[PDB]
Parts: sequence; C-alpha cells; structure tokens
Amino acid sequence: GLSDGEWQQVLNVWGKVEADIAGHGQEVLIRLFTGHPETLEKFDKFKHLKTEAEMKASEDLKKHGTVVLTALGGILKKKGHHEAELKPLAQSHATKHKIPIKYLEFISDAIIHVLHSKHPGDFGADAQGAMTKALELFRNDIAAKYKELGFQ
Ligand code: MNR
Repeated sequence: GLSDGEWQQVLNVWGKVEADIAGHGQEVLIRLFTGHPETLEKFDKFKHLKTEAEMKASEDLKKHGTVVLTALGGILKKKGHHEAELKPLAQSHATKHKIPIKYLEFISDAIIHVLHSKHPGDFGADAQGAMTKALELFRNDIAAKYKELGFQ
C-alpha cells in the first residue's frame, strides 16, 4: 500500500485538480482520446468528435470530465479503503462499458501528463511517485474485480 506520507502527497496534488476540476477533466479526456483514438469508440456520446477543436468545444465532454475526476477524487480520499466506491465502478466498466484494463492504464498515464502540463515544475519527483502509486492501486483493485468477472 501507500504510506501515510505518500497519501498526504497524493491528496496535496489532488488540491490542484480540485481548484479546476472541469479543466483537468477535459485535458485528461482529450489526452486519452487524441493519444488513443480507439478509446473514443467506447463512448457513443463522443464518437461524433472528429477533431481536437471539436473535443475542446464540447461542453458535454467537460461535464463528463467532472464526473470522472469527482469519482476518482472520492476514491483517492478513502486512502485505499475504497471497496464500496471501487466495486460498482469496476463492475459497470467491465459489464456495461466494456473498458479493457489497458484503457485504465492509458488514463492513469494521461492524468500524470496533464498534471505536468498544467503545473510544470510544480509536480515534483515525490509527488509523481505518490500519485503513480495511488493510480496503480486503483487500477490493480479494478483488475482484481475484472478477473473475478473474467472480463478481457
Ligand atoms: C476508455 C474509456 C473509459 C475509461 C478509461 C474510463 C475511465 C474512468 C475512470 C478512471 C479514472 C473513472 C474514475 C471513471 C468514472 C466514470 N465513468 Mn468511465 N471512468 N465511462 C466510460 C468509459 C471509460 N471510463 C463510458 C463509455 C461511460 C458511460 C458514458 C456515457 O455514455 O454516459 C463511463 C461512465 C463513468 C461514470 C458514470 C457512472 C458509471 O457508468 O459507472 C463514472 C463515475
């Protein structure tokens, strides 16, 4: 797991996200979609987005980004004690949305990139280590539920 020190770093970094949840959410999803266009195909509500301009101009994409990061922030504030929060997400993503664990890897990487991009020189080596661990824990606990369901 993460240490107390590490959790404190994670939630300190998260303060940056909470100051502009929509901006961060948008950039995360744009980073995902542009870097991995197959991921866009998982969203019937975003498949019409043919260009990054169109993505950037989509109010609904920003709305979804807020939903995404709000759910993730809920999970993070539980400091690993997130069974109740993570289980239904694991299950809707495997059973309904059909999201391979690789895509969760993609978005984890996207969050790290976006933090650097929006906060260059203000997301230190310790911060990245702690946030990376938190995102890995999240991914790994989802992966456990995916295996349970035989998904992917
Ligand atoms: C590649 C695509 C996918 C990735 C990566 C991904 C990653 C993540 C992620 C990682 C940080 C979090 C947190 C996250 C959280 C959510 N997510 Mn998700 N998600 N996610 C979808 C695709 C993906 N998610 C789709 C498709 C829907 C339904 C969208 C709609 O039509 O309204 C959805 C829906 C949702 C919803 C709405 C409730 C539900 O349906 O369970 C939340 C919350």
